[PDB]
Formats: sequence, structure tokens, C-alpha cells
Amino acid sequence: EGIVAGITPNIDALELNQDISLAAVAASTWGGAYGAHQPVEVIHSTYQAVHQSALEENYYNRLWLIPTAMELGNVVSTQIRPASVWNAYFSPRTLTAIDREAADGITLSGQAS
Repeated sequence: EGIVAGITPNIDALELNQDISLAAVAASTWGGAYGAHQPVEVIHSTYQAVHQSALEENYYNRLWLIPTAMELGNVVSTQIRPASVWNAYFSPRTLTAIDREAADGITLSGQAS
């Protein structure tokens, strides 16, 4: 009937500030499409296979990294900048840790571990 379309290399590696889009469904196969009823429709079901996809699954289901390169330039006073991350997973993505290297003097206030 229908099993898989693919599109695993494209979307996962595409120009997406997210990744692993529509990945959980791959293992979650299930399937009960086969079968037709007669609500006096006409009943014309042919082939019923898989093909292509939205092709625009962009920016779905993981963290974000808005800042890519910071131009601090000359630092002479206490500066404050925002850092944000957006998780689109239906389940949280817990950060393992923040290995601070040469980052002494940089602190985050109002946030837990």
C-alpha cells in the first residue's frame, strides 16, 4: 500500500534553523488505510501509495540559534545581550551542560542550572 517517502537527507540538512522535522513519525508507522465504505459516494480508490511530501517542512521540531557571530568590538563597560533558543519538539530538549572555556566573567542571571 504505502510505507515511506524518504526526504530524510534533504529536510534534515536543509536551510533550517531547526532539524529532525517529522522524524518521530518515521518509526511510528502503524497504518490502517486499506478499506472502503459506501456512503453512496462512488468509491474510486486506486494505487493509494506514498510520494513526495510537503517539500516545505522547514524550521520544524528542534532548538534555534539566532546569534551566529557577535561583533563586540571594543568593550569598556558592562554590556548586556540577549540569547534565546526556541524548542519546537513536543518533548523538551534538555541541555547537557554549558562547558565554559575562557568565558570567565560571563554570567547569566535569573536562570537555573
